Amino acid sequence: TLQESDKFATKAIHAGEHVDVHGSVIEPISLSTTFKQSSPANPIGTYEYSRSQNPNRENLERAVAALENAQYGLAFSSGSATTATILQSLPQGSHAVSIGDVYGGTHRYFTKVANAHGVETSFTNDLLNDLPQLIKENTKLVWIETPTNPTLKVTDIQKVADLIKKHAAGQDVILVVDNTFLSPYISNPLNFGADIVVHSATKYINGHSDVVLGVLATNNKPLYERLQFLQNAIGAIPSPFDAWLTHRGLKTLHLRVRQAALSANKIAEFLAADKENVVAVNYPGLKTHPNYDVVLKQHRDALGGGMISFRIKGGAEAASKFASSTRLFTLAESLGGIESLLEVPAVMTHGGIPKEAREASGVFDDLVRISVGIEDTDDLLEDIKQALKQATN
Amino acid sequence: TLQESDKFATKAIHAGEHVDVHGSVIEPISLSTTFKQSSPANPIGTYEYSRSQNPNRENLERAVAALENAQYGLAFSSGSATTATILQSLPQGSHAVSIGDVYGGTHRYFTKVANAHGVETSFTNDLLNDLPQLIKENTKLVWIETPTNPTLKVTDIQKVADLIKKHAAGQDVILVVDNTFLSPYISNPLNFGADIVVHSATKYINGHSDVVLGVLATNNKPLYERLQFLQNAIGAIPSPFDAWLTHRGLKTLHLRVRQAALSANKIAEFLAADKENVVAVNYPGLKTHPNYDVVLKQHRDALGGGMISFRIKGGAEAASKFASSTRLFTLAESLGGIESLLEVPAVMTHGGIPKEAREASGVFDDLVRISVGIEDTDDLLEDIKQALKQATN
Amino acid sequence: TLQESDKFATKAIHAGEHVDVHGSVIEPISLSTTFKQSSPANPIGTYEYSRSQNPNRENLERAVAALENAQYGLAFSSGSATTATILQSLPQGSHAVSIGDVYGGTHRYFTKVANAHGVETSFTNDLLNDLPQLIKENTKLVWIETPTNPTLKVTDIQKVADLIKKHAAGQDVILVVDNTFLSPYISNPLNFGADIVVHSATKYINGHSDVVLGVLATNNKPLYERLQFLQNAIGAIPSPFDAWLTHRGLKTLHLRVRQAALSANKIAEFLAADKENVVAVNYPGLKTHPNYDVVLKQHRDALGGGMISFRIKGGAEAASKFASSTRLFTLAESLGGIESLLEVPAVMTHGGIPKEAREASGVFDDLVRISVGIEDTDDLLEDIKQALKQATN
Amino acid sequence: TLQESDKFATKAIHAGEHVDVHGSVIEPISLSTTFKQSSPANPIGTYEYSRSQNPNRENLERAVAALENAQYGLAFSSGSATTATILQSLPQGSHAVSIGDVYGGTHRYFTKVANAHGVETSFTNDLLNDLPQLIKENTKLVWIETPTNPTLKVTDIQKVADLIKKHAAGQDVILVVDNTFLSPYISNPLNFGADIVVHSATKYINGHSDVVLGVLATNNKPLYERLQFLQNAIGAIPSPFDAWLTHRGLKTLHLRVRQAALSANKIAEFLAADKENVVAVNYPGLKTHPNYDVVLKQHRDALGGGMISFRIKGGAEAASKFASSTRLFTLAESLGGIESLLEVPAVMTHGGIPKEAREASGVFDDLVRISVGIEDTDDLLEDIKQALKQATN
Ligand SMILES: *Cc1c(COP(=O)(O)O)cnc(C)c1O
Ligand SMILES: *Cc1c(COP(=O)(O)O)cnc(C)c1O
Ligand SMILES: *Cc1c(COP(=O)(O)O)cnc(C)c1O
Ligand SMILES: *Cc1c(COP(=O)(O)O)cnc(C)c1O
Repeated sequence: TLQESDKFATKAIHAGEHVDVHGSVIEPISLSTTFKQSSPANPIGTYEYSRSQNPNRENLERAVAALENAQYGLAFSSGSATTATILQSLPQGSHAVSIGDVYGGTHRYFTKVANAHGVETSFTNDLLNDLPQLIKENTKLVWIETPTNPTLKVTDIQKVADLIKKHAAGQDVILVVDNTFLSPYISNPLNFGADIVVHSATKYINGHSDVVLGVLATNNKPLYERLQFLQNAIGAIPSPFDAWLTHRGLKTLHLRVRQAALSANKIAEFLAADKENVVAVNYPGLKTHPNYDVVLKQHRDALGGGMISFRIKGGAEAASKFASSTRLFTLAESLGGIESLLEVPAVMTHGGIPKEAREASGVFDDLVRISVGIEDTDDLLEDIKQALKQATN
Repeated sequence: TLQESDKFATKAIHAGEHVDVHGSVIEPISLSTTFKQSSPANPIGTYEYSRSQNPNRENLERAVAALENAQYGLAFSSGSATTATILQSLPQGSHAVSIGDVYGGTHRYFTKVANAHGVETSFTNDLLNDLPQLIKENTKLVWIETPTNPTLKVTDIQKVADLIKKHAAGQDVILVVDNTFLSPYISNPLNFGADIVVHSATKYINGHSDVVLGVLATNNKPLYERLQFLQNAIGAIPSPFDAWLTHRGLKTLHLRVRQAALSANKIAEFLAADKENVVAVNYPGLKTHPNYDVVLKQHRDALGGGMISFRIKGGAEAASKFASSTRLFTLAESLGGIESLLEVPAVMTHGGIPKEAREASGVFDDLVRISVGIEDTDDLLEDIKQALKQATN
Repeated sequence: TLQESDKFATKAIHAGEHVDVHGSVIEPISLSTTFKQSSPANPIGTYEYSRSQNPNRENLERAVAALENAQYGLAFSSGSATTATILQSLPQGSHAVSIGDVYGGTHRYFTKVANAHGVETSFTNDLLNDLPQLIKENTKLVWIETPTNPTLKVTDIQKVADLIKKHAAGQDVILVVDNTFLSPYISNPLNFGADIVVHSATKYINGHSDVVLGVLATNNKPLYERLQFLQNAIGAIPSPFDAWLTHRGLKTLHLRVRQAALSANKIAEFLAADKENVVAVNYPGLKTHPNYDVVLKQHRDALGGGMISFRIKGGAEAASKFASSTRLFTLAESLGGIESLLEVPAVMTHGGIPKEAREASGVFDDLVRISVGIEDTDDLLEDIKQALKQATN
Repeated sequence: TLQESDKFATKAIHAGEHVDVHGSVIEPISLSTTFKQSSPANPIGTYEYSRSQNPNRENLERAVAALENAQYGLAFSSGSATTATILQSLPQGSHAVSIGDVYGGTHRYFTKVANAHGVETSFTNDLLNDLPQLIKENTKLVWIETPTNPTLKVTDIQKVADLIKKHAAGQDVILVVDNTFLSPYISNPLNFGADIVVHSATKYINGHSDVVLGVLATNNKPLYERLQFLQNAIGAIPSPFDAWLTHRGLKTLHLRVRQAALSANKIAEFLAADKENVVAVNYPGLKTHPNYDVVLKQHRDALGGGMISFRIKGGAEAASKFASSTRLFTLAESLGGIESLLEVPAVMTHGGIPKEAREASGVFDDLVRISVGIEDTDDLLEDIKQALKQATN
């Protein structure tokens, strides 16, 4: 096979194909540390040392770039190490801006590599209105997590990309978009003036919950050589095994996301018709979504994704309740898995954060977050129903 | 089993034991991303998210700590990520000192995390004499690679710890020892006034070269909690698979290192009587070793390790010769491999470092560096011989 | 989760659930050979010896049985060893009947286990008409490969089941149906008076062609107990890894096959309207299929499967041509791969069998066989076209 | 590397080397089902189909054969599958002979492929005295389990090979010897007139208790080609992963087996000087062993192995007691593991066999059988002591 501007599905199946003399339709698992060489100076095949590069990683990387309509890609130990290679690629003592509704990741990473006080950070909700007033103070990074977790607030990647060129032209301010929740299938941030697309491969891409891997894609060659250097040097790289496993699960990503999203929409609509036991509902798929205009311009076919957020006509109990009365959806952490899961950001995730903010940024104390899996739609829909009542009673 | 201050070998086999309701003698490979929870608040068992912690990694770490006579252990994606995690725990804008004869590692990591010019670095040969004059200039770390590659100079970990307490008491200067080549079986730096022990697990712990992973061990609960935070936050973590494989590999570590040492020594004694074709020989196990006194106070039973370094009765050729004529020792990089290898630091390794230094630090141009594996001693002894002449001829 | 007569998709996700005290959502890979015991008599948990039974294999077996709407399942090293265990459970020196359009598998296995001349074998095309005439001569087995490779002739599993109770009631003649190409999703032979369903898990269940493993399922307890005995005594079992990897791969079986089918169906009808370059088309999904009456009664939603067989308006070349000119369809062997493949049964497969037969059973010398993967539909449809011409010219 | 009649440890580390253009010092895991082809006729590399052959198996096979001082090797799903292929390779309606003290393996297998009543089987204890009288009755196979499990009775492979040439010249009676318990290291049955060496690689070869794989070796090219035939046709093949994991355990076979043996010997002497609490003790390494003369001619350095067997100065309780009072040894089935194990053949193993026999073959009801691992020797010795008293009190 040899792609030539085929469709997404065709690309998932063959992008990042491999090189085998034997003729293996399937890629082998190369865990080899080192490789023999023709002359001391240079190898008996493009590979010299695993960490520097190995076939499984390299190939998973070529695949994620393509799927992400990007020229380049790099896999790391996790999503956290990926965000972190980015932050440490920043000139010493810099500043970065990011949406509020973010994983504690930024909090963490942003700060750590900001050893003692290194990389400044000014969290900001509503990106398009405070970015100009904030765009400087040493800024060099703009971090957007398109659909926020759990509120699900979509952001206009283009309006941001522009607003930057405007309020900070000449100072190399790169824009990074976290595209984990939608996944390469639903959207491609680079196609909207984004310098780097970052994913937590643990979720959708691998999609089977058995690999903690992260990846980034960029069309900017220099920004990609720097970032790869840090990779080769700080060594927060992925295991040939995890890459290969992830590479394998991404081949059904288009299939798994399509299904996962239809179902989500069919579940949101249901919860958005029950004026009774359902207070608010969050799902970028609903035409009533606050930024549905962006959905239609960044989301393929306007798929809402697999995440749905909603608050019931009750309180913390009903929610903590729903989280258990459930039979098919499994209470836990994480998401984007092959199996349905549901979590209450407030308690589970957003812990060390006073209810003070868990009302402001959106994280309502009585909010139930859910990750739609690929189980039968009706078996799941009917299940959400069967659980509302329980909570109510 | 339940260890109770048993012997190294017993600990290698039962430290880091696992829990399994099915009563498995062998620890299963857990790749799950998440774990179910009884109540939104907390899990149906001690684990919540694989990156935060998972059975395979955690057991590996208890095992490594055990063998290192240490209370705590942490595993990461690689040696380089382990050194990294340590330098980024240092307060912003800090300095460190380290023996000259080091892997490019320090240079790299030390600088990278010293974003632009962050973590200072003053390399120094002969630690015990220039350390007091250097102990400041912003120093917070002293890095020691006990057996220097490839000169094989041994450093007294105690004298350095003491010297530190003297010329810089009151400044939390932590001492880290890279104990990779010797491995936990041959030495335990914590027992000599070292605050952290580092291992690139690929060489001898895993011992089969089929895994890139690194770990550290400490007795200091605070330093361990900080380091663990960065572990969870930057996410430069190992794959439950590479961790489980490495743990599997660790179980024959006492056997594998013991052998590799008896043979290295019996080989060193051979090259140490051939006054003809042998210029010099470097093996910490020879009673004629410069710091043999330190070998005696820090090396179990005085084993020298499996790394011999020697200079033949000729030059660049005779070495580049040997490096090939050999039948049993395989020309490449790396080491600590189960299989016998051989490398010429100068070329293969220390590249972009002008001959100027490659005669300074000790990295002689006509020096042959070998890594004794586990084949038959005599088969190996005899091969080294049949190899001298080739070179000669 | 705990299924309760849910839909296929839900079963595929939750059938064969595992048990683990750490509450992992994903089943761990258990490779362990043995299990600890409380007392000499019996284990500290349901398992005693891996080959006798281990969690990964057991859970897959339940999973497969469920998706196959059956009470029992058994996994072996391969399709072939699955067929053997069966043939070798037949009373010494017996006879069996099977549709001609069969893999060489029957040939081999049936023969081998028929040591020297043990298990008789009377291949017979057109089952329903000569089965009464051959039902005896020592028969004890009738082997149906529902969609014949490659002709794609569908057989009525009921009509045969009945015929048998007729021309041989009172002689335990077991009906075995190979349900590999269609897979549990498209059909369930048990629901049609079949004693055993077989699958070569390599193609569609594991799906990603990275595992050789076979399984069967039956509702018959005795037959299952004998078979399971041979399994434990000959030991032709798969490895816990191969089992887990297959299990992982089945979780998207419904998404994968449903797709491959709609695509296969859309590429048939195209090929089935080009009266010009297309002679005949073979796709159980066309309402013009010889046994489309049987397709409607046995195939779910009337899916045709992902196997299309057709003959262009030319000869050998044009076919061998097509098998190359194609860009998206990868020329090779096997099939039911995640990726589109095409083969010419005659050459590639049906070798050591004279053109004599290769015009009889239907294996036409100018017949193009293709397996539909999960690449984009139009990319593939458009590609078949792009291929027809090349061959033409 | 290129072996040239080097020593066992050298062959262990290099026999079975692989082919990689890249130059991997470490053999990669090839799971690929298939391989591409130069021309429809023959591939683009000596491999065409995984089953017919794949690198990981083949390389394993080469290594085992080499360690077994043999020309040929063949791996299978299990020891059982390996015994199975051998029995089904026999001419329809044959007879075999094997030592009484055997694993239910002959029993099951010998009988199964002996469909209904196919391959005869006359179990005999004391081989050299009843072999002439039984040698016929249709016999074609003579199965010898050198050290019997668990009495630990040694048999003279030469006396029996000879005895066969005398009482049955001309009838191709092949002699197979189960070399599992001693392993390639301690003995090489072919060098003693044996036509086939069988091993359960689950035990000492892989030796980490995470793989069920069996392998045989023979110098007889015709017997090897028939047997490989059945292999390819029945499909009871090992997986690429299990072969790879095993090959990786075999690299320390000589170090592990060397240690397990010294320990078991030092433990047997202890139990053979405790006139008080130890009735009898079975260990082929004690000069007082009934067949010590054979030991000294078949066993390397006269190593007794890792399996001891003994009866305590009490009865059934004292034993069941011992089997639990132990801290370091682990009560379970199996053996040859890296970690110590202990079992009571009577109950655990030999269940469905009336006490009647369990006093005949020697499987005394008050007999404790132990599998010495590689933990420290004194820790284990001191642990056996500490447990005799427990059983006593
Ligand atoms: C889960 C998640 C992460 C964490 O990824 P790791 O690979 O687990 O570090 C980061 N970002 C988002 C948006 C996530 O949902
Ligand atoms: C090989 C080596 C390392 C490198 O470890 P990685 O896991 O590959 O980063 C570190 N230290 C020493 C002393 C080594 O020899
Ligand atoms: C490929 C195939 C087989 C072979 O299966 P193995 O797992 O290689 O033994 C058997 N049956 C069908 C119908 C196949 O398509
Ligand atoms: C354990 C054992 C077997 C069984 O091997 P499998 O690989 O489980 O079939 C056969 N023979 C002996 C002598 C054993 O010790």
